[PDB]
Amino acid sequence: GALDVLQMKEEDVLKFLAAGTHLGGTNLDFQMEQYIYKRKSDGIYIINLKRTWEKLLLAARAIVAIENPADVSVISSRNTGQRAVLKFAAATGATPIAGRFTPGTFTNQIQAAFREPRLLVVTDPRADHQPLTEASYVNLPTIALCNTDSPLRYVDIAIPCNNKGAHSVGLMWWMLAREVLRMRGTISREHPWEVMPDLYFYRDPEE
RNA sequence: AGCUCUUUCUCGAUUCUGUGGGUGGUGGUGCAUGGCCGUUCUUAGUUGGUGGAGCGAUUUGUCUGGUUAAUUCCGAUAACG
Ligand SMILES: [Mg+2]
Ligand SMILES: [Mg+2]
Ligand SMILES: [Mg+2]
Ligand SMILES: [Mg+2]
Ligand SMILES: [Mg+2]
Ligand SMILES: [Mg+2]
Ligand SMILES: [Mg+2]
Ligand SMILES: [Mg+2]
Ligand SMILES: [Mg+2]
Repeated sequence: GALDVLQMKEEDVLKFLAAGTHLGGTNLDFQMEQYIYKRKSDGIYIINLKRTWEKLLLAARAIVAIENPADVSVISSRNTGQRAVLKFAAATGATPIAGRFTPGTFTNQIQAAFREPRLLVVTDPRADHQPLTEASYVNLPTIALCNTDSPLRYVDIAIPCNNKGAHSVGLMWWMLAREVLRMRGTISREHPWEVMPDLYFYRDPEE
C-alpha cells in the first residue's frame, strides 16, 4: 500500500536477508524483468524487495476479499512447501493440497476429490503446472511465488522471491499468513506474532 | 398277399366316388435359421461412465522400468472410479 501502516519495517528486511529471499536464479525471463534490481558480478540476479512486499500485500488484499475462508485452496507439490501450506491452511482456514494432484480435481463431477475453489495459491508455477492448466478451465484466479526463471502463464499475482531454498519458501508463506490475519482484524498491528517462521520451514530429515 | 382271376357267401353305415384341403417324409437347401459343438486361442486378452487431446475416423485410462505362469503385482501418472 501507499500508506505508512502497510510499509515495510526494518525488522522484516532482516528476516528477508536472513532467509536469503533476495537471491534469484541464473536465468531471467522477459516477464520477470521488472522485479530484478541488477545481475550480480557472478551470474545471479538480485530480486527487488520493495516490489516483493507490494506484490505480497496485493496477494493478501486478494485473499481477504474472499468471504468463506475455506475456498482459498492452497497447493504445494515439492517437498519444501508441504509443511508451509499445511501451516498456512491451519493459521487461516484454507484447504491444503500436499503431494500429488490427481488431475481432474477441478474439472470432474464424479470424483470424491472434486472441489470448486474461488482462489488458488501455489508455491512454484513451473512445478505445479497441473493446477494452473486446470484452473484455466473453470475461471479460477491464481497467486504464485515466482523465481527469476518462472513462466508467468495463467498466474495473475506473481510474488517475486527465491523459490528454491527451504528457508525462503517457509518465510514467504509465514508472511502471507501474518498479513491476511492482520488486515482481516484478528492479530492487530503494533505487536510481534506468537508463531515463529521456523514452524513453516522444511524438515530436511533431522539427526 | 382275396394281389389278381373263376365262384358267391359274410359284414352293416364305420365306408366308397369326385372337388377343395390336409398328412407324412433318414426328400432338397447348414450359403434362409434356432440350439449344440468345434475352432480362431491356451494364450492374456476385452469393455464402457465422467474428465483430457484431435474438425474427424480415433486416442488416453489399458504405461518408461522391475516382477509374474498371468493386463499378476510394485510403481509411474491427464486421469479418477
Ligand atoms: Mg411338412
Ligand atoms: Mg424328420
Ligand atoms: Mg454354419
Ligand atoms: Mg450353425
Ligand atoms: Mg470422451
Ligand atoms: Mg473434443
Ligand atoms: Mg487403447
Ligand atoms: Mg516371465
Ligand atoms: Mg499401483
